[PDB]
Formats: sequence, C-alpha cells, structure tokens
Amino acid sequence: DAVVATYRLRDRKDKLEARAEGIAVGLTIGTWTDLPAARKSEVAKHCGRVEGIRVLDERPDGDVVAEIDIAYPVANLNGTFASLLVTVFGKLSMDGEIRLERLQMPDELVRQFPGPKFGVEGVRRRLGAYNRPLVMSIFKACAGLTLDELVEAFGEQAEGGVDLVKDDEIFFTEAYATPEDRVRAYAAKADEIAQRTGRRTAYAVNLTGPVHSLRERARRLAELGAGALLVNVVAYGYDVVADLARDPDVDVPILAHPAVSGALYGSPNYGIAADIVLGQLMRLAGADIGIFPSMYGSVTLGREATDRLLQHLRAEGPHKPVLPAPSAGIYPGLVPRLYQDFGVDLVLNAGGGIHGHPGGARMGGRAFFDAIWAVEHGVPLEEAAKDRPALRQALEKWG
Amino acid sequence: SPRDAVVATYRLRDRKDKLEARAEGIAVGLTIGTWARKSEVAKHCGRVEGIRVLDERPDGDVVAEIDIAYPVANLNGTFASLLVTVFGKLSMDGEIRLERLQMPDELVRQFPGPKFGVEGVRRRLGAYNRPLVMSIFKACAGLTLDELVEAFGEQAEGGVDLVKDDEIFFTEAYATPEDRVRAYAAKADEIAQRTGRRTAYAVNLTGPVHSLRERARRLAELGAGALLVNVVAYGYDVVADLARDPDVDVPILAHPAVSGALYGSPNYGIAADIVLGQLMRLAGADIGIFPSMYGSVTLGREATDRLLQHLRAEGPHKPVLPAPSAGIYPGLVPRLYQDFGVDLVLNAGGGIHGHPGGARMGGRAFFDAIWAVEHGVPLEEAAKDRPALRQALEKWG
Ligand SMILES: [Ca+2]
Ligand SMILES: [Ca+2]
Ligand SMILES: [Ca+2]
Ligand SMILES: [Ca+2]
Ligand SMILES: [Cl-]
Repeated sequence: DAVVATYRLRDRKDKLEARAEGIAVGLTIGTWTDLPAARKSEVAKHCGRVEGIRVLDERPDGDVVAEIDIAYPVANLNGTFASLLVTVFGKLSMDGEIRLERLQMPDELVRQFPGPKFGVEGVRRRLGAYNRPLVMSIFKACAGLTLDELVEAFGEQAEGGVDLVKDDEIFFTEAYATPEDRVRAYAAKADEIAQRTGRRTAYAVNLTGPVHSLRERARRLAELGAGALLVNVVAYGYDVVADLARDPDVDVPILAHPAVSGALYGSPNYGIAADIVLGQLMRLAGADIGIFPSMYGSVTLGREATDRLLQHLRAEGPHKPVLPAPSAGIYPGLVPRLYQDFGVDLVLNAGGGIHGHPGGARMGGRAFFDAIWAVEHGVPLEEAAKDRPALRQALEKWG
Repeated sequence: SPRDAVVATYRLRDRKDKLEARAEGIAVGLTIGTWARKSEVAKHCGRVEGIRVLDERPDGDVVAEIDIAYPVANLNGTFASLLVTVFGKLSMDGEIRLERLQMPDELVRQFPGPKFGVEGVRRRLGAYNRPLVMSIFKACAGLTLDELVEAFGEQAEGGVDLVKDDEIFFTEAYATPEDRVRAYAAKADEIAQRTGRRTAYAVNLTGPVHSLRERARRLAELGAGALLVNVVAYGYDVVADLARDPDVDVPILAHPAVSGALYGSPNYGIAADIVLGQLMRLAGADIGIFPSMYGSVTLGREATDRLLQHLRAEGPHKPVLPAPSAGIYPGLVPRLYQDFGVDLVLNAGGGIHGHPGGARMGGRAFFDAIWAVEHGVPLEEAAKDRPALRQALEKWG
C-alpha cells in the first residue's frame, strides 16, 4: 500500500537508524500529535516506515555509504508527479550526498497516471510500419531558415524513405515558420514524395509556448496532421505532459526528448537515477517514444541504468509499452547490434548518421533500410553492400 | 554581457587541446545546428565569449569554464526555451555544470517577475520595519479539519505573521484546501481580537496542472494569504502563468522541494543560486525558501551570497523576500538581522513547535527576540522580563 524508495547516501554509521526514522515520520505525518487513543491508531496508517538499511561501504574517515528503503503510504499522495516527487525526494533531495535509486510503485498509484495513449502498437498502426525497426531523421538546422528552405530540408530526409522526421529540440523561434505552418507544409511535401518512396514520412513537431495554451496547441497540431509531438518533458514538467497524454483530443503520439535530464542524473552520488527520469517516469507520463543516450555514444548511462531503463519502458503492466529511441553513435553498421540489443521494437534515431552520409540525407536514409534488409535476410552487411551503394558508403565512413 | 544574448558559463572537464573545438561546436550546434543568406542567419548563431582554464590534471585533463552567448532571438519567452537551449542536450555531456546566466533586461522582461515582491507583501500584511515571522504546520496528513483548525490556532495565538502548510500536504481526504482556507481564515479573525494581528495562511497549491490556475484563483478569492508552491516539482513555466494572472491576487511562497536533485553535486547540474534564486524571481516568487547557513547542510557561503543577490539586485522585476530554513531559533535572530537586515522572513518549524511552552510561546519568543534587537538589548538581558524568550534560550541557546 506504499511507494518504497531506495536512497544511496553517505553518512556516519550510528546516525543511519535515527536519520531513516526521521525521514519515514517527517515526510509522511510530519510528527506525532497529542491525540486521543483512537485517533493515534488511525493517524498511524498515514505514517511512513523504514523498510531496510544496508551499509555498502565503510570509509577510513569513518563515513559509510548506505542504502535506505523508506515506505510512503499511497494515501498521502493525490495522483500527480508533484505529490510523488515532493514526498520522495522533495526536501530530502537537499540533504547532502543522497540519490534516489529506485521507486517501487503499487498498482493503485501506477493506475492514476495516464500511460502512453498509443504505445508501441499504436505508433506502428499510425505510421503503418511493422516487423522492423522504425527510422527517424533529425533536422540538421532550423533556426534562421525560411519555411521554403525548411521544406526542402524536410524533403531531402523524406526522399530517403524515413518513417519519421523530428525538429531539433532547440527549435523555439516562430519568426520564419510557425509550428502550425510547418505541419501543414511538410504534410504536402511528404505527399509528393510518397509517390516515389511509397511511404508518407511523418513529422514530429516541437511542442512549444506557454503552459496555459499548450494543450490547445497540441490539439491543433494533431488536427493539422502532425505525426508526433516532440516534447521536452523535463523542461516542462511531468504533470504538464501527463495532461497531454490523457487528453483524447491530443490525438497524436508523444515523442519524449531528454533535454535537461542530465542535470538530474549526471552525478553518480546526487540526484535521481537515469532509469527513473528517462524510463519509469516517462512511461507513466505518457511518452509513446522515448529518446535516451545509447551505450554507443561518447557518454552513456552505463550498462545497469540502460538495462533498467529499457525494462521500465517494456515491463508488463497496466500501461502500454514504449518504443526506445537510443541516441548517439547510431549508424547503419550498428544496425545488427541494435537488433540484438532491442529487437524490432526500436526507433533508429539517426542524426549525423543521415546528414553525415557522403551521398546526402537521401542516401543516409537508404543506408539504414539496406542494413535492415541485410539483417532480415541473414546477409552480412559487407555482403549486402556489394549491391547497395548506400550501405557501402556508410560502411566506408563509419565502419 | 552582450545586449542581444544570454551568456551561460559552464564548468566542465575535458582535454586541454579540445576546448576550442568543443566550445565552437556548442556555440553553433545549440543555435543554428549547422551552416548571401549567411549574414541573415548569422543573427541566430551563438558565439564563444570566454574560455578559462581552472586546473590542470596529470591525466592531461583540464577543469575549465566556457562562456557561450545564445541570441535572445532564438528563445520564445518561456523557461522551457531557456533551459532546453542553455542546458538541454548539453546537460547530458558528461562532467559539466551550469554556473551562471547573464540575461539582458530585454529577456528578463519576457518573464513575469513577482506580483507583490518585498514591498507588496509588507503592505498586504501591514508589517513594516521588521522581519516577518512564519510558522510551519508540524503535522497535516491524517488529521481532521477540526484538529487542523486547532493547530492553526495555536500558531496564530503566538501572533505570527504567516502560517504555512507543510509542503508534503497533498491528501484531501480529511480537509480540502478550499475547506482549510475558509476555516483558518475564520479562526485567524477570532484570534486577531486578542492578538491584534490576523495571521495569514499560505496554503499548499496542489492538483493536476490543467486546473491549478482555476484553483489558485478560488483559494485567493476565499482568502488565502499566500500560495505555497513546490515550484521545481511543477515546473517554472507552470508557476510563471500563476504570477502573470491578475486574478491570482495573492503572494507566491516558493518552496525549494526537489531542487537539491539539480544543484547538490559540485560537478554536475545547475548552481543553487540559479535554481533557487535567479529562476525563482523570474518565475514570480514573492518569498523564497532556501537552506540557511545554520542547518546541517547549507548551500555554502558563496552560493548563498549569490542567491540573495539574485533576489535583491535592482532590475526590471520586484525584489523577493528571503526565507532561510534550518536552525532558525530565537537565539539566532540577531545574527539573522546582521546577515539579512529587516527584509527577511524568519522561517521556523521546530523553532516554534519545539518550544517548552508549545506553539504559542514559540512564536512569542520570536517577537521577544525582535524587540530585543530593535532596542539594542542583548537577548540574555531581555529574557529577564520575557519568559518565552528565556525558555527558548534555555533550550537552544
Ligand atoms: Ca491510460
Ligand atoms: Ca537535437
Ligand atoms: Ca510583471
Ligand atoms: Ca516542510
Ligand atoms: Cl558528484
């Protein structure tokens, strides 16, 4: 009947027991009150409890690193990320060297959050893409460009057959092309291009502006034919995103971008674990596709967090599963490894992989489809690339 | 700091010879992405405005600061555009920390700022020329409305300016926020004919985002003295809408909950003065709660001085009242006067409820300490005719 949080913290050994008891009482009932007999027993049900204390290491300076588990009765929450976060890591987040490592959430509480509107199966159905990883391209340049220039850049990507093209997450200025004008325009270009490719390439548009008009804008963008909404979830807040995922009129998948999240998880000894920030919380908030740093870029999340992250996105539960879109180091040569890591339920999140291709974005996209083909037919890339110049060039530049 | 750009300073670790390349790539990559149309788009391109080496490692690494200028033209007036730009993708690039933002007035004015500020809060409460005294509920979840009314009464009987919900008070099963405000307002008026002061009530503002503004208005109209807001948990833009709304005609009290997850580490995240100072004033906090220098864990001297400066520096927006927390007891009041001057909220939890004579005397002991300071009489001397202050000195010194 409670959320059980696990914290990693540094302190002195003989303080651990009192510090844990103070947390369990102070962050639930606050303190015991001079009430009559019946009232105490009733109030007791709102009180937290210490579930476990585990010393991980003893330092020569006398400090210990320990894990503490605290149970917070669900009856004190109100079904929002605010209530959850302020309770489990609100004031506690400031208490020196301490980090939230795990949240075990009871079914009753999980079900008060919306979860993905579409999930894996609904994204596939919307885009008509089955039995293969999806391919996504990212705009190399946005700010400063005219709508016409933007359209051409969209066309180049779509001519490579990609399933999805996303705005760069930094695209905020509406001086040259408003989000609504971009959705309309890229729709038409996509229609033209599908006549050669056989696929209408979808557009993930950055969801931006003031909170109070965000849900109405999300609705308009859906109505205008957006393929997905790109949302900087952590910048806006999880509850903000939750309302979007819950609203039936926001009839479009959410593409969760991790911007700002590293400020929470980057440190090994402070903050909140990356699998919670980018995994657990994202699925609850309603991301249909989740972008997170891959194990193949310069800076990873590390093995352990990355596995826990994926399991958060995929674990059997009351909400739909989320498509992982791991970022950085994504090239056609990595495709077979990516099949092994994630299976077919995967978004190939390409950026430099598309635009860095010697033959242009068009070729950059074809390359990924060539590797997808090779895998599906048990053909080695190097072998497949004998008949496919796109893959050939991609194998040349990046291995 | 350029008139046309926000300049962010980052502390980071990298190879020495890599700094220029990394800085240049940031400047371009986070503004235009990549390259006679040039001079047109050049207006949106960022630039490197400083590279400073702080410490050389034997592993060939350096700790350094880099300053990047981000054209204001690329932003849209929201915290989301600001944060995602200066520390979105960048926040995940290993050991790097956002240390400073120098923002032009043209950008600052895109944000609401405090509706009341220091001067507005004093006029609303009618409390001038002295620190304000604020008490926090010691227990909330699971008590009944009547038990909660009695609790509020005890704190108000001490004559305090302000009583705030505990920031963890979410459950509405026993007493709704609407119900508490109605009942506490009625209690405060009963007590004011004995204390001569109508103790205001800062209520925890809670619930889904889509109905928060409507609720803020209702609570203001019902007579809340202020709204307690877990700003970091909800998001700064959520809170900016509150500060901009004329019908949310009550002060905002910013609680720092969740903030430590951003600033706690020395080598990652965002500096505490930015999170709890610079950003709070822009978002519209009238009173800002942050860890004092007198509890177990502080922000450190330097951060604290920077934070207080963000709250007070003359600029487009009104100044914010500081409410330093932890270790706040009557015995500390002279020191707090020296550090903060009279524009200060004395933010007591344990200092009030932990008093030997209960909540009434706890608050009374704080006004005793204020009297002693105002008159240049040492607390030890003032306690001779002031039992509430005497008992506080006995317990905490
Ligand atoms: Ca649902
Ligand atoms: Ca990007
Ligand atoms: Ca204003
Ligand atoms: Ca509190
Ligand atoms: Cl650290």
